[PDB]
Parts: sequence; structure tokens; C-alpha cells
Amino acid sequence: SGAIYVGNYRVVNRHLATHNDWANLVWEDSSRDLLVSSTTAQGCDTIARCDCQTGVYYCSSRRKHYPVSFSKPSLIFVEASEYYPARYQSHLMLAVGHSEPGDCGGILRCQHGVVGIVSTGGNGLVGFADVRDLLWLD
Ligand SMILES: C[C@H](C(=O)N1CCC[C@H](C(N)=O)C1)c1ccn[nH]1
Ligand SMILES: [Zn+2]
Repeated sequence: SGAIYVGNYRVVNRHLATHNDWANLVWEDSSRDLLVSSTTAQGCDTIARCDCQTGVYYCSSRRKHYPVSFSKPSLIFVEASEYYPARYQSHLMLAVGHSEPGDCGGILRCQHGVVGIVSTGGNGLVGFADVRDLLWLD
């Protein structure tokens, strides 16, 4: 679990969005595994606007942060799950690291701010849904 709180927006994994997220929907994209809902309280997270390919992510299944080198956002084939059929997930960045299903939502950050959230895992890999291109979040 986990979300990004920026301005009047909450960014979550679309497959973990709650009934309240869908009732306050701003934007969603199944191909990116992202959903953004509106909030009444002001969020104070900062979104990075950069081309970093290194950062640190939070892994809830280890209660630890890990440094990672990750690929640029791209279209990656993701196997079928209970949430989606087999498909290409866009704007996805991969790194070598630990990620179990409940780790989705963990933030990846660089020195500029929030880069994205954990969205995929298994096999000693961790995949992050990029949010740096969503300029409207600010
Ligand atoms: C194995 C699982 C996973 O990659 N998916 C299931 C949950 C939905 C994911 C998606 N983005 O399509 C894919 C996962 C998450 C985090 N660590 N391991
Ligand atoms: Zn950066």
C-alpha cells in the first residue's frame, strides 16, 4: 500500500484504489496502473521533474529503503494477475530489488522529489510507475 499526496491530489496504484478514490476520480489509466483522486486536505509531497535514473524506494515487506538504478519509463509486458489480463504496462521503470505484491504504493524518490510508486515485482525485480510526466499534479 501507499500513495503520493500533492496539492489536492492523491496518487495511488489503480488496482488498489478504494471506493472513495473512484468517487472522487480525477484521472485513471489502466495501461499505467495509476489512479488520481481529489482530496480536501492539502498534500505537501513534491514531484521530481528530472531525468534521474537512480534513487531510493521504500520496501514495506522489508521495512527498509533501498538504493536502485532504474530504466527509463517504457512499455513492458506484464503477466496476467487477478487485477489485469496479460498486457503491456506503459511508463514503467524496472530495477533489481525486492518487491512482493503488498509493496505496491511504496515511493521511489531522487534528490528532486517523488519519481513514482512500486507497481510490479517478483523474480528479484521491482517495477515503478513513473509520475514525473504528469505536470498537472502541480
Ligand atoms: C507479482 C506482482 C505484480 O507484478 N503484479 C500483480 C499486481 C498488479 C501488477 C500490475 N502493475 O499489473 C502486477 C507484484 C507487485 C509487486 N510485487 N509483485
Ligand atoms: Zn531527480
